[PDB]
Amino acid sequence: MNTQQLAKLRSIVPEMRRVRHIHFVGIGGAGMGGIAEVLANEGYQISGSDLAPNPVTQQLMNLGATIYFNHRPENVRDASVVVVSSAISADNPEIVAAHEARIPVIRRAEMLAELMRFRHGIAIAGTHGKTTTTAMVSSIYAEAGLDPTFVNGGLVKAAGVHARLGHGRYLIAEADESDASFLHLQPMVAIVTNIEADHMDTYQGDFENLKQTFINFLHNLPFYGRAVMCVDDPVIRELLPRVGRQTTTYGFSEDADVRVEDYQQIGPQGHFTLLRQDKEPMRVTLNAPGRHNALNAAAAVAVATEEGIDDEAILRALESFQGTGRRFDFLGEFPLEPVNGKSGTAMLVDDYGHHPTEVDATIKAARAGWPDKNLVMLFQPHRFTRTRDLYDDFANVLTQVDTLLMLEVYPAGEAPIPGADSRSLCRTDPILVPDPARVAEMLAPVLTGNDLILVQGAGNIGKIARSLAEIKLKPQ
Amino acid sequence: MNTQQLAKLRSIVPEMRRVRHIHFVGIGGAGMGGIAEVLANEGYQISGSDLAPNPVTQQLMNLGATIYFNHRPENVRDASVVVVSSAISADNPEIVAAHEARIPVIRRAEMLAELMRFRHGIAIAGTHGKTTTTAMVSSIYAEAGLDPTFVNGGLVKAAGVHARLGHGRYLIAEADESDASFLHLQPMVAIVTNIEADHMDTYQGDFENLKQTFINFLHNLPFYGRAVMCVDDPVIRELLPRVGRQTTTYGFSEDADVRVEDYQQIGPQGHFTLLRQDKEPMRVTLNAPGRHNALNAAAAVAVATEEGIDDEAILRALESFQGTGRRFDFLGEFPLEPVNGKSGTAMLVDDYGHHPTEVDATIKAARAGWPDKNLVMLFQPHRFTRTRDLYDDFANVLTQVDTLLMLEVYPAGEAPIPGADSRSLCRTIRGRGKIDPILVPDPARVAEMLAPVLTGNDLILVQGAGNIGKIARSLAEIKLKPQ
Ligand SMILES: [Mg+2]
Ligand SMILES: [Mg+2]
Repeated sequence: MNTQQLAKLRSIVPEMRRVRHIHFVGIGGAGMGGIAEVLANEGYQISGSDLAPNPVTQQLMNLGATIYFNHRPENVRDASVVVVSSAISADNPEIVAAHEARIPVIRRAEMLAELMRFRHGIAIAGTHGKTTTTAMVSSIYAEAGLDPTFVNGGLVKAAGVHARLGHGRYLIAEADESDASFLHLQPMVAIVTNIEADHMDTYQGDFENLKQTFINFLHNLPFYGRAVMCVDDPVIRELLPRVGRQTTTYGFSEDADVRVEDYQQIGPQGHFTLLRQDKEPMRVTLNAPGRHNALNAAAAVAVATEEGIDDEAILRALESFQGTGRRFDFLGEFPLEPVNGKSGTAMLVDDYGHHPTEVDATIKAARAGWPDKNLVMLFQPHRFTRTRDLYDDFANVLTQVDTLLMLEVYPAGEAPIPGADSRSLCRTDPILVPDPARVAEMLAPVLTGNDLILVQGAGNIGKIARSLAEIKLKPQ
Repeated sequence: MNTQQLAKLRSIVPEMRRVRHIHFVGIGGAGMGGIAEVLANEGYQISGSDLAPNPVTQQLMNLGATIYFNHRPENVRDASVVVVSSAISADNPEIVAAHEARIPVIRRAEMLAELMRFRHGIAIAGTHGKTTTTAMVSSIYAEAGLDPTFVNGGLVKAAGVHARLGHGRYLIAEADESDASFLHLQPMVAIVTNIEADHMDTYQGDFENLKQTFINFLHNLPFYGRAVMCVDDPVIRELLPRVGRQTTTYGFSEDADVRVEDYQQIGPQGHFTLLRQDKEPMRVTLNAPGRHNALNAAAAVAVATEEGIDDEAILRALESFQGTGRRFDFLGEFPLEPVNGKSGTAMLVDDYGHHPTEVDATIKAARAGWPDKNLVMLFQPHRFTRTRDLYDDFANVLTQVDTLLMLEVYPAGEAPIPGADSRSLCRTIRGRGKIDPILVPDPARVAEMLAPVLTGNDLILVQGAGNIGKIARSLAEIKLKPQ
């Protein structure tokens, strides 16, 4: 923001004393660039280092951040503070130089917590749906004219950014449990969408540790804080009594404080009713598919109602919600002519979902709203570390499609565990794909006339997804 | 605050959603009344309970608070939240009633931490000297026109209150380690005056757990926060590398960032020089006696200059500093003619000091500012546990006065412990052969015992925490009249 706008912000949100320059080790890592963007527009000097340039680093350069594409001691020269992502190891030369220079070195969530200090924090937590729900909450608050600052793990499509500084007092942020780092956050209101077995390497195989961590998180709320929680989830339902804070539940369940019902999906949209205490029933048109996003919308409405945001504003925001990057992201509809040679249309939907539940929810959402269609899926499983523990669930879920293609397990490190391979899975109709450069060629002999291709998983399948959109499916 | 004042404040410090009514179990003491007063002026509904009325409860009534003089389940009705002092047992009827009604119950520090949440918190922690230092810090900030809200453990004389709500974003508060509750606080700046063995029960008798607790407290500071710590304290000097936050040190030590030099005490006033980085030596006149108060002042100055407060304001505040209730508190100088016939006077000074170090500091201050007076002390030990643990130290410092009178131990909830009596201690002191202590078994017969030992040029120190406070005030109004 310009110097006059910033001065106005400073009368409500103070600067961090003596913090001139902030350096980010891994600035294009998950959630790093977003904080950096907010800090750039608050007027701090921003620098960062990453090995892999991307759209995020590109955005950061435009905002005036000096970005380095290597790791060397000089990169932290002059920094007030160094912020490291979870990906960065203790040996990294930038960390080592920071300690030698006695420059404070902090985790991503510590810095996020400082953004929350003199703001009204709304932390969106849970195993799945965090990104979407966070986006829905910031959509509502923006529509209400409250101009919130938000930090999202995904690209908020209506805003073209992962994160944005607002002139408001509000902070709306996705809260990461994957490394227990969300325990740094001190919000006014917290959402817990669900709790499921994922990122277990940080809780050492004990699911009871994960439940406790979520409880500890919710215990960060002030005595008058509010937890907004999905009662449909059986683990949340049993954890309720251990929550020492005011709680408003949501879900399809009959006892839920905010209750969903009359749900039906018509194409890309969902139509349902929301029952709230002291309110006339609310008929909702949601610009998002699947009853999982209905739950996501209910959470957001629960928060907005507690804020006392006008209902029309809630309804306009949800009706025109533009989604997030790679979350059931519809890229286009393409003629089956310069590819295959038939007649009709094949659809392209991009999704980040990497956990059986996410994947299942995508199939469930494709089937409803587009019932007379051929379900084709390109699926890149994420980490051997993950594919082993959920071997059973992956096979049981992925089989629900029509035809299916699979890529080789994205490593991100973690040496290949034999038997956790893609080849192992695509036997337990499936068809493997080894060549990443030739994907439209693999896809050609399996496209009918009325199709919906579904590109699934995290990894680099996102780069292979945009390509398959660039070429309009022309196998070259 | 009036309606519009409050609306302004609410642009920076929001109200706590859905908290209408705040009830205080033990509203009369601690820094409990102070919090109630701040919250009263923020326009919340305030209620509280305590066993005896006092000036604190009067003020709160005048501010529109409902105060009950008892502990019954009814006292808690319609409360959004119940706040309890460390002086309240967990089975107090009001606490049990509150849990029964599903009303959130929180400790004093948790509520203090809520006051600090959206403010720029400055916490003054340490074993001794907290009340004085936080008063000194709030004087400098008030002087500088920063209008801080503050919550002190003692009455701030210049203000006439323990605590005041200001329009600024600053919160200046005394932090309590005695029950480890200061871990709730999330300050921007933290002073640690000193770390010494007291309240050792809550630290399982282990002095290492106390040190670690201070370290954990300091770690509540954000990466850009500051620790202001007294380096003259060997335990503090030892802990420095474990802190992990920007820290500036102070003290008479050579390696101190804010160094005190050239200390002379003249009567009730301290004179000394403060050395700070990229700053000319500062020549301070402090309106407080003793080396210990020059250190407290240095702590306050370190914070103020970090804040970038104008040096002239710093010096104005230090020079006109009015002190705090029961902290080397001058109550008057009375003629001896109508008390024991004799000619001349006896000065009366009230002091809260309950720990040997504190008692020693009061003695040293009396000595240096009035060397030729006959130093008389009325002392009352606080608790038996403390008396047991620090026995030899009590004997060492208490024998430094010319005349010692001693009341029975004020148990403050504790059961008697054999060997840790006032009479135990009096035998020990007697054995040292310098003074012959007089027991005062009836707390109302004080002026009776006091008259005979007054000579004509005396300074009476009334010394100890609570109970003896009443006696000090009685001696002032009767003007020492031996009846
Ligand atoms: Mg995850
Ligand atoms: Mg104490």
